[PDB]
Amino acid sequence: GVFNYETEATSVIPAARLFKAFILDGDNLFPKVAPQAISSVENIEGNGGPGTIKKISFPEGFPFKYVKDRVDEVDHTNFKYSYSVIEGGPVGDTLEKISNEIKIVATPNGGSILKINNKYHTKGDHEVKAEQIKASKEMGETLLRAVESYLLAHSDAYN
Ligand SMILES: O=S(=O)(O)c1cccc2cccc(Nc3ccccc3)c12
Repeated sequence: GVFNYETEATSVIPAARLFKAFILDGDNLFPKVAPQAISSVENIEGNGGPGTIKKISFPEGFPFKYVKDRVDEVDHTNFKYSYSVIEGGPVGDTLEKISNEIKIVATPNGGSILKINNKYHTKGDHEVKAEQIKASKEMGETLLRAVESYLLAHSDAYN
């Protein structure tokens, strides 16, 4: 079955620039700006569109070794990105996949709002609990803030 979670986050970075950096260049930026959270990102297959698979490795001491993420859809106009966690970490005999969707929306103050949906697809109704969701949210926030800080400090990056 499916467990659905929605949340929102904010940024002081305009939507298009944040999308370009945080979504379209995460394979390069995440290990650079958040080495304590992400040890490396490997492209396994594909040229960036639907079906592209990446292997995201975590540092020593983290709960999980790695996850493999698959790009589902990328909307460069509406700043929407969909991807699924398809192997590693929590995925296995109790969890088939995590299907994620992010949309970045401009605000009039020059910032943005990130609208985030995560759908956990379980095998044999193994309850997804608050603790896993909390962890995932903390990681996403850590990554967002690290990228934000980088974009604040490097004005010529991603215009
Ligand atoms: O989707 S993520 O890419 O991790 C993500 C990316 C960027 C910011 C996020 C902020 C809060 C929660 C997230 N994840 C989350 C995790 C579980 C349930 C609901 C949201 C964020």
